[PDB]
Amino acid sequence: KKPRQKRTATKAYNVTQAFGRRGPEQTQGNFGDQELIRQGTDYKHWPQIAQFAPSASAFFGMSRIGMEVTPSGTWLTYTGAIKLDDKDPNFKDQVILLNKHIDAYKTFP
Amino acid sequence: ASKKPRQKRTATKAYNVTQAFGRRGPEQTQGNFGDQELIRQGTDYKHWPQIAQFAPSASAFFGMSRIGMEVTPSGTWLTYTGAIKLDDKDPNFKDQVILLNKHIDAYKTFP
Repeated sequence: KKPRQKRTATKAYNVTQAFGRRGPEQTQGNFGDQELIRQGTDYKHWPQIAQFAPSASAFFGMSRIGMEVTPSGTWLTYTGAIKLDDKDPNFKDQVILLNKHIDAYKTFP
Repeated sequence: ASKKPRQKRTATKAYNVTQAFGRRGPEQTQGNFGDQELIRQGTDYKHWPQIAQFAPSASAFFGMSRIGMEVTPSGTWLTYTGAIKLDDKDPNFKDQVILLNKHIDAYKTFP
């Protein structure tokens, strides 16, 4: 039922079904290995990924936001960067986990 | 409120958008969203719910976005880009668009 931005992926409604196939196009998402894509927020290390996701206030606070109002459709666009905390004892594990999921689709069979 | 990682911060009247997220401005990775009133008020802005409806859930942030990782002299950064489609068949559509435009780059019109 829900607008795309408010969906929560799970094993019953997975990342592909919720957000489309992972791929190279500007309008496709590129994040997730095979296990994350199948499990969504059921994934065993989801809480470690979700720690980087913005609050509603931070999404509107930190990002560069645009509006593309066209004859074909309107899109709110967003871009930004979130600094990892070097001095967090889990930093090395975070780097590893993010490395596993970013562009992982490139290697799928 | 200020204890939290930046991306989990919640701006309010007591801890405002400038305080939590820095001054609005034109540079990449500097925020550009908010007029004087939203800036002061954060999530106490009367019309915050009509804005927040466009913010993504954590699953959708990682599901919809293009994500990168960049290692620079300033540290390690998780970068992101994406776009959320408005429902142009919703009777509230033009209201929504007016509300978003009112805040996008508002900072250009004041010191």
